[PDB]
Amino acid sequence: PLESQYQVGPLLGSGGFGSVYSGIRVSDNLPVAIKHVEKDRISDWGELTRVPMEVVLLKKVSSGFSGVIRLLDWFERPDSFVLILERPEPVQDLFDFITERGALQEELARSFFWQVLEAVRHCHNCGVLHRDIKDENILIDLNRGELKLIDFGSGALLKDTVYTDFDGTRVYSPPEWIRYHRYHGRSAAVWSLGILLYDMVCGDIPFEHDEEIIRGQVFFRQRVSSECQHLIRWCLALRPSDRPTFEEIQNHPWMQDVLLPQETAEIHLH
Ligand SMILES: NCCN1CCC(CCN2c3ccncc3Oc3ccc(Cl)cc32)CC1
Repeated sequence: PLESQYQVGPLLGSGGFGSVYSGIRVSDNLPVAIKHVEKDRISDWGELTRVPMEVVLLKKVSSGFSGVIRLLDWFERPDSFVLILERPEPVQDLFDFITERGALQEELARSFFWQVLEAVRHCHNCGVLHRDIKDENILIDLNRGELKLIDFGSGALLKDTVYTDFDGTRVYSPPEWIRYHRYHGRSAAVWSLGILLYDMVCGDIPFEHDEEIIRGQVFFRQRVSSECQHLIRWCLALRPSDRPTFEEIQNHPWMQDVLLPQETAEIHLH
């Protein structure tokens, strides 16, 4: 049924997550993305039937609308799982967008960062921790100015006790992971959000090496408002408990007067 119901297009990319192709649902020409994950490469299984955790997590968050790319269907094969995902068109991931345009104007960063926060809050509400929030896991719908989270393959069920496993991106990983191999979900997520916001407004990540992460001293190579600097330094507090909650991030002075997605695309994307 997979082969008949979907028309496969170019390979979009491949990496730790498997291989993802552009596709079309033949029933209604809906643009889709088709993701293949080798069973041998899945270290983390769940249940609804053994499936990749990613399918569990996506089902938990794909109800209703949000800034999360929705799981439309999945299929099992002898050696792989195949996931059918939404595909916005036209689209560009945030990594490529920042690579092309450099550091983002603050008005644009504010709009993007706000939408990431809303998406992450929605995940956490649904009982899901992404654990790999970063520029290349964020898609921009270029027409609507809407951001969408992708790749839940390092994610987990949200819990209030310590995590001692981590499979995300090291340079977005918090100091408590680097030093102790332990973190709690929400505060680790806030650290990664601080890395992301710095990335947006400076056009690069703040820390390359473990020693810099642990030192946690933030230097700005680009002109950034005092206010944006303050939010970033707050998210990147060395002690997890000195970090802001999502509520405190969204009530921060830098986060006031966000543009709506559509006006963001008119001003900055069209
Ligand atoms: N610097 C970018 C170079 N490439 C990096 C890989 C990228 C594929 C992204 N992708 C995805 C990647 C991993 N898990 C789920 C995914 O679900 C998607 C749904 C819909 C679209 Cl359009 C894309 C995805 C393609 C670009």
